[PDB]
Amino acid sequence: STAGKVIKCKAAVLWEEKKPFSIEEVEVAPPKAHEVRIKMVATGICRSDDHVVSGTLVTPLPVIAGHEAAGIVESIGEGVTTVRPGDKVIPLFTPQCGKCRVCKHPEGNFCLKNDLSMPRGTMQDGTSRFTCRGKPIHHFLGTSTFSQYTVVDEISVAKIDAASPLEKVCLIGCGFSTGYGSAVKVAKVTQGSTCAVFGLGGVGLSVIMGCKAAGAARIIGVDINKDKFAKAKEVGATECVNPQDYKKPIQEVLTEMSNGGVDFSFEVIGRLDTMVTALSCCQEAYGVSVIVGVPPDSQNLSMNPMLLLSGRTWKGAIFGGFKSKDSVPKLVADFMAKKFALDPLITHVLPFEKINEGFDLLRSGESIRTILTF
Amino acid sequence: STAGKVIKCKAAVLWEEKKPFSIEEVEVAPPKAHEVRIKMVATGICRSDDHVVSGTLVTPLPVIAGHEAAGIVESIGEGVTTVRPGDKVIPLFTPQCGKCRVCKHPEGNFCLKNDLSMPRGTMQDGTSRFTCRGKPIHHFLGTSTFSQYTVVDEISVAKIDAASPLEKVCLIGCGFSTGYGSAVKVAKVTQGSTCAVFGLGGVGLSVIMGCKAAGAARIIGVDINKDKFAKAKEVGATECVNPQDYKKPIQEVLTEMSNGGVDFSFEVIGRLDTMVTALSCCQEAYGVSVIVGVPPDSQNLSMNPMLLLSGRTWKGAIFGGFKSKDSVPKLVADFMAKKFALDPLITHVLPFEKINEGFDLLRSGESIRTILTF
Ligand SMILES: NC(=O)c1ccc[n+]([C@@H]2O[C@H](COP(=O)([O-])OP(=O)(O)OC[C@H]3O[C@@H](n4cnc5c(N)ncnc54)[C@H](O)[C@@H]3O)[C@@H](O)[C@H]2O)c1
Ligand SMILES: NC(=O)c1ccc[n+]([C@@H]2O[C@H](COP(=O)([O-])OP(=O)(O)OC[C@H]3O[C@@H](n4cnc5c(N)ncnc54)[C@H](O)[C@@H]3O)[C@@H](O)[C@H]2O)c1
Ligand SMILES: O=CNC1CCCCC1
Ligand SMILES: O=CNC1CCCCC1
Ligand SMILES: [Zn+2]
Ligand SMILES: [Zn+2]
Ligand SMILES: [Zn+2]
Ligand SMILES: [Zn+2]
Repeated sequence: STAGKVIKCKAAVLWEEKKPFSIEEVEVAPPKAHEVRIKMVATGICRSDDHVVSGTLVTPLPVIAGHEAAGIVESIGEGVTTVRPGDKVIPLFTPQCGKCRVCKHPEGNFCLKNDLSMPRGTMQDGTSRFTCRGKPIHHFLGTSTFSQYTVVDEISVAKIDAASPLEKVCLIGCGFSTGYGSAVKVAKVTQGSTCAVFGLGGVGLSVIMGCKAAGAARIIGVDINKDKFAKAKEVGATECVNPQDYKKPIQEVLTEMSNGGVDFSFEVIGRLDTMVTALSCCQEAYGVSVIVGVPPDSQNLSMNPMLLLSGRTWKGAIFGGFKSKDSVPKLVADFMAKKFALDPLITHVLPFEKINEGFDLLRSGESIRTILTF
Repeated sequence: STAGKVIKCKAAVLWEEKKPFSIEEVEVAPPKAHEVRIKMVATGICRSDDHVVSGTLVTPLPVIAGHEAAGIVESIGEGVTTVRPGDKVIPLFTPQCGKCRVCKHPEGNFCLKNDLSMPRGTMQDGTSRFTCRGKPIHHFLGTSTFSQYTVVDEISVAKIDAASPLEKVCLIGCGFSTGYGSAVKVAKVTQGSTCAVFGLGGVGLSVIMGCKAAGAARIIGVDINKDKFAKAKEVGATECVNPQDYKKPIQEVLTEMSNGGVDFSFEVIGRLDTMVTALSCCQEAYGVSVIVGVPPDSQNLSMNPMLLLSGRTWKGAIFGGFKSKDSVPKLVADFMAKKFALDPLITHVLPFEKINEGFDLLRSGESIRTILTF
């Protein structure tokens, strides 16, 4: 019915930094070769989307943000072979072209066709499928899910299980996977280890889930907001500490608590200082610290290289290290199989039109993941 | 004959920073319980020794420096069980107590009994076995090899093969092991990979040798001293680049040359800037960069965390990651078996008394490793 035609629908447009989203009428062009048009069913509000608003994450404006979602294919452009109209799909903010050096590398996942390193805010072809008030609107990480309908490159979409609950599996599009893979694939948390997770929002709780799934014996949650402690304990945290409660730097407290340094630390906040702190708190000779949090654009951190010379390992990753097209479908299967839970991350559910409200809940500290339904 | 008695001998004393070594008479006390007195046979001049003279590496003065060496046990204190008078031995700058949490860890080697993190310049018991001009002289990393005789803790010495050539195997006490292990044990260089080695001195060439032994396909040597290239090529470098020859920053050059970034990079110099450069030159999604160089005391480097967030891995190690007491004896065995070469590192041989000359050759850029014989 709408196949091959321009669709007029509602989308949350971000016209300027530090402004509420503007729910308005947009024109979504029909999919070109190798492009898939998706009708959104659910989308979660991740801190990265708020980073676009606050200026922490730089991307061309105006833009239709949104990168954590699930929808149904409405139509496909010529040549698409991996999905079909009616399929349940999860847009992939980190593509998987499958032909570049990284996609071919056993451990790489940061596909070279990403729109993260030097954001263009367009489709793979350099153009936009969105128009608003007669003006072209930028895409965001090749996903733009804060719209009733979106247009993505074939390499930026994955077909998932037809019976998966879209209002829950959208978290596999970002939050959950990032968190879980960071612990289980990047850090490679080991059985009996001691972990330190800095930041207890949705990705941190998923980090905690991965550590617990890996057999960690101790999982110390760290947050300056004590209201996050309860849910952290529920998915696995054996202890939670609030840096504001101590008179000494949190890295000393954690070093003493772990009797010389943790085995694995994770920064899941987005601060230069906690990145350095999370590295210091890991054991000087064999500790491993993983940066997950996105810091303010263009800022450098300052650190003493002896932290690394003693033997520490410092690393980071996009989307928990997972090759997107291949793991998204498997993560959904595993979710379907009850291998991990998504419910503990979902604290509020709202209709898409209440997006600003959802951003207010995240900014106020009240929610973990608010899911927006269309 | 000298057992149980104070020995009077010559030693190179460092009385003040940035001053030539003072060849003078010293009194070396007899070894106490669990201590081993060694008659030095040969000692190499490593850049870390020069770091003590220049102030780059801080340690209590006055001191008897030297940590890369080999000698013969003269006598042992009560309770020693791992070595005997007459045994050939190699002093361990990084101890191996075998009882602490790091010693017990499968990947750790930075034993908690080390004198590197908070340098005391003494024996394990907090006292010195050296006297000079009536004053107590500090020990250096529990080794102090720039003396005809030294006293080391039992956990700081390894018994090696009785037929090994001490004027060559002293390099296994520092330079060679450090370099080689960095590539093969810490980076874990893979077959067919591309490597970038910054700094072509003794440790740099041994990093090259480990890359070549791991099967790397390309090994790019980087050095601002073109005279180092030849030797670098002789031990395995496939190409050598001098940053002064290009108009663009060396990390762009190396990223271009590797078509996107090397798999493995190594900083073997001791500069904050090169450390950051070597990390950048490694492929953004799966590159690994290892810091080997020792930078100036207490200085912080500045870096953008996005370098890690795309997927890079950044690490450092002391002594190429090797557990000292277990690996040194095996490393000698392998050298005896011709599994690796030491000759290429040795470019000058001098009698101990010409120590200052040996430091001059190092500082002038003329040598790689000068071996001092007693
Ligand atoms: N690398 C990736 O691929 C990826 C994927 C998703 C999100 N991220 C980044 O991960 C971070 C986490 O995202 P989220 O959605 O879970 O966000 P969030 O805002 O829900 O969680 C952050 C948590 O850190 C806490 N916090 C803030 N300041 C702190 C401080 N000074 N000390 C200790 N705790 C502090 C908060 O109270 C909050 O619970 C963000 O910065 C986001 O952009 C990265
Ligand atoms: N981590 C450890 O356990 C360990 C063990 C031994 C040595 N080290 C350190 O490793 C470093 C290497 O030691 P070495 O004995 O081989 O010393 P070295 O001085 O012989 O070698 C360093 C080399 O780097 C080159 N260089 C200098 N400035 C440069 C620049 N700006 N760019 C590129 N190349 C440059 C020199 O020309 C020189 O050939 C030292 O800093 C030493 O303290 C560490
Ligand atoms: O939120 C999804 N992805 C994040 C990944 C790191 C930079 C900002 C975007
Ligand atoms: O040279 C031998 N060891 C080095 C180890 C790193 C700190 C200074 C000394
Ligand atoms: Zn790719
Ligand atoms: Zn996200
Ligand atoms: Zn050395
Ligand atoms: Zn130990």
